[PDB]
Amino acid sequence: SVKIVTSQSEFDSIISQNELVIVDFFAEWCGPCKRIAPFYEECSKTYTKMVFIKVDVDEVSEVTEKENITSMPTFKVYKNGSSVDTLLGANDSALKQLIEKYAA
Repeated sequence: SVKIVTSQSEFDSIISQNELVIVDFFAEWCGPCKRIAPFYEECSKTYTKMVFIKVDVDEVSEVTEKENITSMPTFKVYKNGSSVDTLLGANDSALKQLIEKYAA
């Protein structure tokens, strides 16, 4: 169950309250963006050791500035409340290997 956080601090909070956190910075008008969620959901079930959340750029622009979100869709894994890995474009297979690396 991917988590949807609409607050700026809530987003940052998730990042710091866990050892490993994977969050997909994505935006509401693309087919892939929504399309990557279904696979993301599967990944959240086996990878339940890693915390999965979703944060849009429109509702929380401040979030974009926090990680300087430049290329979307962007999938970044956070370790110890910080950056660790970056994935360009939302692919089920690309994330499979990315999420698998820390989450397996």
